[PDB]
Amino acid sequence: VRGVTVRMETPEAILFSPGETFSTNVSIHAIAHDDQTYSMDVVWLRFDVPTSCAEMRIYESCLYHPQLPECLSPADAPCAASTWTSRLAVRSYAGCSRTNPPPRCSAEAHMEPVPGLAWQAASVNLEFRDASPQHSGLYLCVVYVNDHIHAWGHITISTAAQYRNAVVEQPLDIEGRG
Amino acid sequence: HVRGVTVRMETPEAILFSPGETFSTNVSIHAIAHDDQTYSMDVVWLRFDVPTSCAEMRIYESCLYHPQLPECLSPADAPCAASTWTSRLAVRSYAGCSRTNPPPRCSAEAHMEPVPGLAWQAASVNLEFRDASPQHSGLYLCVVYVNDHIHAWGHITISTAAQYRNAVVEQPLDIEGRG
Repeated sequence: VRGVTVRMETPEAILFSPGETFSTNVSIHAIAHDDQTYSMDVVWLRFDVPTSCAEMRIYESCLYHPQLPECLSPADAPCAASTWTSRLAVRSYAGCSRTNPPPRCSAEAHMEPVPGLAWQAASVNLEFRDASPQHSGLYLCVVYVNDHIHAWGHITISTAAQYRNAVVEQPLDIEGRG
Repeated sequence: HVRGVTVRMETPEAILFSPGETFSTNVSIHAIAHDDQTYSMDVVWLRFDVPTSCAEMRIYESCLYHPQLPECLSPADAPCAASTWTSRLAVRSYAGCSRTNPPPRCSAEAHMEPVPGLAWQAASVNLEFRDASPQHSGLYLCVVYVNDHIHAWGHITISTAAQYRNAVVEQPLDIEGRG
């Protein structure tokens, strides 16, 4: 029993109307099992969801290795979230530990310039002020601990008309089912 | 770097049943080995009594990782807390697992407590209840260990409507320092 455990909770969708102001409601808890220090990076990724797509496919395995060939050029081509170039936002923490919990170890933070996009100080939730159809899409919140993904989740933030179900393409389960 | 094993679990938080019904849990568990290291895995089911006088059950999340700590062995929340255990309802063990010899294939042992109407869903981690009765009502936790360390866990309150009590997860403050 060592390392860190990260648990994330959040609804898989947020339907909004044009002109509405809202915030994501992601809950993230970090449990340090030893007295080792650790770094943490909470990263937001955004993906366009084409009208022609019946659903958006998230290549789970690709999240850990977004530089792989099959990830850079997803077979489901237009309807797949398997890699990224720019990160919508990133909140970094350094020197975290059992006695110096995440809030206190806050270090740096970055956010891409997007109309109406913002976040509270020391917060990882995203706020959309005066939202519009331009903001609709698939958003992933990925939590790294010591540069390795420890937890992740997806939220389809969209107007009802633009909404498309997000499906997680994962490897076979422990029962060998796909 | 990217190493070790990642376990993801999904399941509804409650199953309401009427006496005499036959049903099964529907837990989904995926394991992703990021390297070629060999590992062991244990899928453990824990069952907790839910007293009629409890307003709600409280799960001490941090305690699941160290069930032998004093505050976990003697939970402050009367008999309405899930924070430690002795007997394990069921355990499916896997050995010699790896990226190329994934879980189903590395299945090794399976154990289950003798309980009227309870059975291991053949080749599955789910629990099946036949001719379910009030005796089966309670708070169930499914915990997945990898190399003897919890990598994922979930809870399911399985019971009749009359015996049902909401289960709340008591967690430390979040990364924003708000709990």
